[PDB]
Amino acid sequence: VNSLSSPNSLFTGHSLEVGPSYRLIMQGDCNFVLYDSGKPVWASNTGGLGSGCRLTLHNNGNLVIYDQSNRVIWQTKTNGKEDHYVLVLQQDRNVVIYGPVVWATGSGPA
Amino acid sequence: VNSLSSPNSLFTGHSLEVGPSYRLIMQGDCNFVLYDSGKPVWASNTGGLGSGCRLTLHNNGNLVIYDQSNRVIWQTKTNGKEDHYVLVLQQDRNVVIYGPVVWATGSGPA
Ligand SMILES: CO[C@H]1O[C@H](CO)[C@@H](O)[C@H](O)[C@@H]1O
Ligand SMILES: CO[C@H]1O[C@H](CO)[C@@H](O)[C@H](O)[C@@H]1O
Repeated sequence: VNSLSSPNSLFTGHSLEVGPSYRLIMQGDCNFVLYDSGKPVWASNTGGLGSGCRLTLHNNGNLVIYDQSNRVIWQTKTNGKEDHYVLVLQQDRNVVIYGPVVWATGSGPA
Repeated sequence: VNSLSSPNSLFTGHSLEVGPSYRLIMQGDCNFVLYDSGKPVWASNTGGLGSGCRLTLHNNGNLVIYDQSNRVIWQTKTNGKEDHYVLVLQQDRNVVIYGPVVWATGSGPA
């Protein structure tokens, strides 16, 4: 999967991927990093500032990283209209937050 | 991949997928269908109305299906602000168009 939809989280050790070389991972050392063939090309730069961290996209558009103590250690501070948003690792290698909802099939949640 | 970002297209025979059972495919018979373990649960219902069709998400949020003659055979008619949007097949099985851009890492296009 290469997307994370609000209000869900990307937990420790998990990542979004766009084959065959792009990997955006919420690391165990709390750093949120984008790797391109093993080389980091973007990151929140929060490694070592915690452990058991998780990345969460909120229904208002704000993207945050919580540590094990459930405290905010990093955020985009993009607080907008209450609705639903999505975080996407694109094939063009850009990582983007889009929202609010423009249209939906209604085939989910299911 | 489970997303399509404007202004790109999902060409004939190609699809978005969220393992292990969700498949949203732009079919060769021009139908845009969402399959759940082989069973269609949502579709544009445009099968047989063309061939060599492609699905395109526009930078204004409008989602369209063009036939081989490059004519519109189906669309969401969601014309909004000029920017960038994304179409996503979610793990909750919903298919959603989100936009405009809220935040970006700027790690792409690259
Ligand atoms: C109501 O919430 C559901 O539907 C909206 C679109 O209407 C999606 O954005 C969201 O992720 C869920 O699938
Ligand atoms: C300028 O276009 C690029 O950046 C925007 C976000 O700023 C993305 O939405 C788009 O798909 C491209 O990656």
